[PDB]
Amino acid sequence: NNLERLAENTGEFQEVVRAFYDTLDAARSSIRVVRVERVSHPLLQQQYELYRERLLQRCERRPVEQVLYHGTTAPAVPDICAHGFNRSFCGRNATVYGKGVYFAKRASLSVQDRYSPPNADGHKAVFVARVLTGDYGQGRRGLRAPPLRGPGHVLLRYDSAMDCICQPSIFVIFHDTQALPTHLITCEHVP
Amino acid sequence: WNNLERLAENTGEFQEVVRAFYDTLDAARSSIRVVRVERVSHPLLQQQYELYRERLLQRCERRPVEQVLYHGTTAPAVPDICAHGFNRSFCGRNATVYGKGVYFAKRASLSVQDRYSPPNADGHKAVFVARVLTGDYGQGRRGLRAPPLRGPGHVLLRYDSAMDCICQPSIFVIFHDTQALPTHLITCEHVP
Ligand SMILES: NC(=O)c1cccc(N)c1
Ligand SMILES: NC(=O)c1cccc(N)c1
Ligand code: NA
Ligand code: NA
Repeated sequence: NNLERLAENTGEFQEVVRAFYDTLDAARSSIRVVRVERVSHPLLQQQYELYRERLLQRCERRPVEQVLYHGTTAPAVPDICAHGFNRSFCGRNATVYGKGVYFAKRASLSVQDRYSPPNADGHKAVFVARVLTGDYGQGRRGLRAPPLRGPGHVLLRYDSAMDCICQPSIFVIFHDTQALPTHLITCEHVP
Repeated sequence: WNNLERLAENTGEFQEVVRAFYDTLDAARSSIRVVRVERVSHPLLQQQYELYRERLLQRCERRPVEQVLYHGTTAPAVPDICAHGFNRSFCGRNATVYGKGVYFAKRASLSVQDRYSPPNADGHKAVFVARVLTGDYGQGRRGLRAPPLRGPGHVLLRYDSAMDCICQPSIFVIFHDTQALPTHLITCEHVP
């Protein structure tokens, strides 16, 4: 398999859980981490690293890459581990910032049941991902691609879409090598 | 920054692309005129594609893993395909009958149909030529959002691509955006 459980013991586990809890906000008191698995996908990772170096070479602005969260359903977990994030596996209910795959800066958003619904055991799946957001532009409802840059720009479209230029909290990506799942956090609601 | 480079007619590359096009145009051979052929260049996508190709060649015992195929499209999707490759998101929607992916034709007679490459205001029709990593394929069906399941007797869960029929496949559906590399764009027209 492509998932490897990490020991609570480790620096990796602790930094991943630290960042998760540090952005749970309101939800922090009622969410418990069950386990954290490292995700491995050698091909996708190498494809991502190529996309990353190209963006670093092209983009004058920094950062080009962000750590973001993605809540999903139990059934989608194996597909995302095998094939990365794309529309066909990920939730296709959100259209307000475009018809792509949605990622959150803060876990408080991804831990909501509408995005990471519990399975039979009450377990919820939240991926942590390295995402090449690059140059993002304001998302538009129903758009199938990232928004157009317009005339002050040699490129046709932004690299990603976002909810708002003021404290962006949601990013929409439209290419399947633009986000590399690094970890899967299984968590649960606890009073 | 330019993705597209017009080829001169009196070059080996132009002539080779056009011969392959006419060779599978079938009954349309008589009625389709090539206006322009352009080379598509997308260095990042090509490298990502070459990595996928290498992995598939290592994993697969059968051959060929890669095929030259055709993709008809609408005028407005052309700049997105050159800049971003083939997607449901950057392409124009494709068909749905063998799954919700990107559709490629073995024969240019299929892609040249107006339903897939509708003429623009000037009567010009756009057909990409692509290298496509079809790998192991299985029968596609409606509503599939990945290649079909391989079923019992296979180590892998799914095929690499879907096709119309396992005997003499003529259509392939791919579901990953690094699985197809546009190499050329043929602009053609109906002649009366
Ligand atoms: N699936 C998710 O974690 C998510 C992230 C941001 C926005 C939405 N709608 C969903
Ligand atoms: N867009 C295309 O050229 C094409 C080829 C085969 C089948 C379909 N549906 C489309
Ligand atoms: Na522009
Ligand atoms: Na199987």
